[PDB]
Amino acid sequence: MWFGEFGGQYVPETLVGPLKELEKAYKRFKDDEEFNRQLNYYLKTWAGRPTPLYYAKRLTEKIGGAKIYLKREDLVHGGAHKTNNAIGQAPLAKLMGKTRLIAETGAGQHGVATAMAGALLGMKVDIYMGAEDVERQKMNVFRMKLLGANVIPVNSGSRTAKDAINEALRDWEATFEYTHYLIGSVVGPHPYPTIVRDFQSVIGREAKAQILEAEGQLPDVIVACVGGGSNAMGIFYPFVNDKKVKLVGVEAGGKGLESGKHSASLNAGQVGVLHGMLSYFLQDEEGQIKPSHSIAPGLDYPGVGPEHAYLKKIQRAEYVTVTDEEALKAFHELSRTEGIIPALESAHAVAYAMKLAKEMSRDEIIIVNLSGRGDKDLDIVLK
Amino acid sequence: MWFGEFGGQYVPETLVGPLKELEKAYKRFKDDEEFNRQLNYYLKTWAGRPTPLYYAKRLTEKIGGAKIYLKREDLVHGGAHKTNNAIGQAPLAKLMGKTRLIAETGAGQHGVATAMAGALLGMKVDIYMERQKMNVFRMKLLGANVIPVNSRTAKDAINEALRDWEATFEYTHYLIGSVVGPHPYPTIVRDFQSVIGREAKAQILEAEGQLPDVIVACVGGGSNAMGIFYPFVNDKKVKLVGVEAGGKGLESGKHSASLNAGQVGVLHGMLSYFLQDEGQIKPSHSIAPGLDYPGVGPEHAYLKKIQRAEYVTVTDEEALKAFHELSRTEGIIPALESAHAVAYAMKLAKEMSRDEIIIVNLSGRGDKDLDIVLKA
Ligand SMILES: CC/C=C(/N=C/c1c(COP(=O)(O)O)cnc(C)c1O)C(=O)O
Ligand code: NA
Ligand code: NA
Ligand code: NA
Repeated sequence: MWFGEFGGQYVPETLVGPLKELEKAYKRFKDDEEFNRQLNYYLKTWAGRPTPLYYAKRLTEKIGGAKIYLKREDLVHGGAHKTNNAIGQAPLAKLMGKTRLIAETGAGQHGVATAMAGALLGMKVDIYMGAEDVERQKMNVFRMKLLGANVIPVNSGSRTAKDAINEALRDWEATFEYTHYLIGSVVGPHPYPTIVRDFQSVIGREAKAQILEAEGQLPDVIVACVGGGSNAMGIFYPFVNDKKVKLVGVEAGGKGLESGKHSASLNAGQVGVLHGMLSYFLQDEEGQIKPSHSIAPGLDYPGVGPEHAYLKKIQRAEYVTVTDEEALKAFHELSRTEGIIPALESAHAVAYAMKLAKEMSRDEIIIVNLSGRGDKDLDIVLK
Repeated sequence: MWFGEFGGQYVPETLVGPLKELEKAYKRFKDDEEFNRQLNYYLKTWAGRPTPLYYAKRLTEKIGGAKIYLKREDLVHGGAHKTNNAIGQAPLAKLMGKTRLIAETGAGQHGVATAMAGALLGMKVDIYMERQKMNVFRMKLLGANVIPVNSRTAKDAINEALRDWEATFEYTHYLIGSVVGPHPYPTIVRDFQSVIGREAKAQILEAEGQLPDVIVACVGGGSNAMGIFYPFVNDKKVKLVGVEAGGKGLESGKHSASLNAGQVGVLHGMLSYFLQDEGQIKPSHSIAPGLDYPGVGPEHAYLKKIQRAEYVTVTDEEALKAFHELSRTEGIIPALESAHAVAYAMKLAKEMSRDEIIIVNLSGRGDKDLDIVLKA
């Protein structure tokens, strides 16, 4: 439940039972051979795992420092790492006797991923999405619609991802008997931060095996963008006990940290409680939650997962920020240099890795988690 | 050179030298250990091969007949099989001493695939080709120059690229995107797509312990279909079925079913089937932009004539139903081209027994087609 001070289960009493039953079922199935055979079978044949580890040779030699490798989550079915978690939880929900999935989404990749999983398993899917995000993400909304899910626009509060979560939590309170709330990042009340991390850890486990094959040694740094923190935990987690492996999380610096228009919860936020968890949140002078921003819509969440708050506290992971302008510059750089169009979220990690590689030596190694493909962001990059 | 009477090399004398040098370079490098090492390394780490073979269980059980398996080329980097060919040809060109790739594009997936390969290999890329306007900006982002043409039609891309290549062949490779054009292009593209069928054979043997009863693939120019077909051609019991674009109906005249309703003739350096009016080349149509080409590859013309493969058609409407069906039933949004294959596999599956096995080549993902499906 806790990662030092952070985490917990800050929910109305009515959700304590449901959360206890999710925890029981997860403990019962996480190590069950059939559940794992089925999960791995879906990951292989449907999602297309393992994803490759790619050496960005031209980008490395152009910068002239450390080797930059890219963990290719952009090649997962759906175009993002979110699928790994969606197909982990959705069959668990089925085993618990649930017939409906609900979820929040901001960039729409988790919403799409939840819809894909629901379609495959034949479950009802309702996706809560902030009205401002629905207009912003018309295409992923259509993907969700074509996959048989209903997208419910949220007109509460600030009409974005935090508001979608509040509506989903409200729905789940009234529908938990037959509905699973498929949370899409390492956030929410226990056990969700742990469950989502566990279903994303496959990324790090593959990357470890793959870098050992390519180089014979663990990397010097792993770099991942951080919204709520699931792609980063996924690649970080299997290296946590490899002490010499540096872990860097990249948050959205937006228009700048001094601009007040960013999404860097760990960097500039303060401790608070929201959506069932005690963690870092961007909050105003008075004490309520602050409006976040990023050019990358998947980084627009004003909080971060408790496990990252923890890793930051014990100084196991370093957390940095990169701006809209730097992320956009990385999006173009990778596209022309390596022929890979990254998600704007992932471009933040690419951007920081480019800075760090220059400062590092030629025989050192960085793995960048390329969390998704950029197809969804073409209209945004045009601007 | 030929596949039966079909194929060949009917071009101006000025292209005979360039094509001859391409043949020789391809012969030199096709089975070169190092060339294949590079190619396989890029196909693995960059393109994400192998792609999985997926058992569409919900779809299979709903229809109530043969097992439907999908070869997931939708998961290849770029979202389509066209990548397999682009990444095969581009290093060949570089080895030959070229610094520049040119290409045609219909649905933009080849245009993008070429741009992607060119970016990867640090080669200049100029492409000839609104309906797939997301792919047009993808190309720009990838560092390619798009040359819009002024017929102003997609077949005029294949026309314009040849004109350019006549002048620039000393340092320019014309990267053809399907199993079409003068020898050796239909062979080269087929060879580079055959990795699809080599994977599928090993995967279906792993999964079912036997070869499939039918392989179904959509057919535009015919490359994804040749890719999956070719390794099974010598397996007699495996039926091979190509699905052409039926458009608004065969009786409407607005289709791209070259093999089904076209006439034999010469175009773009090859003898094959084309849609013709007076014997003159005729415009095609399909809701699936990748199938919207009046001609077809000579190896399919050959396969049809010897009856090794059967060629059928699926209408725009049928393709649209299959698009929605696969999305809703299996959580896979297929390319509209690929949706023709799914639509035919669904009819065929119904007739067949529960023990029988169909592999559908899912040639692409449908992210490119969302606007088109929206308007419909
Ligand atoms: C809070 C909503 C976040 C979403 N996506 C976040 C995201 C992120 C950031 O999410 P995390 O990995 O959990 O830090 C990174 N990469 C891609 C491709 C993403 O889509 C979504 O709704 O789709
Ligand atoms: Na793969
Ligand atoms: Na955040
Ligand atoms: Na045709």
